[PDB]
Amino acid sequence: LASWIKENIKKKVRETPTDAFGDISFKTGKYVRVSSDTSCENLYQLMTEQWKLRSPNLL
Repeated sequence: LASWIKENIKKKVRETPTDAFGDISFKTGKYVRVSSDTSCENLYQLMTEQWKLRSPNLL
């Protein structure tokens, strides 16, 4: 699961792979370290796959 995140997401001036973060609590909340240079549809696939949210009605 999160190995896909560690593959796709990247640490970034040398594009290295990321750290593949998880969830927190201090209920709960999730968190992912991405870089500023990530692809758009890659970001959509990550968001709607791993987090897996429904279609929102308004932003």
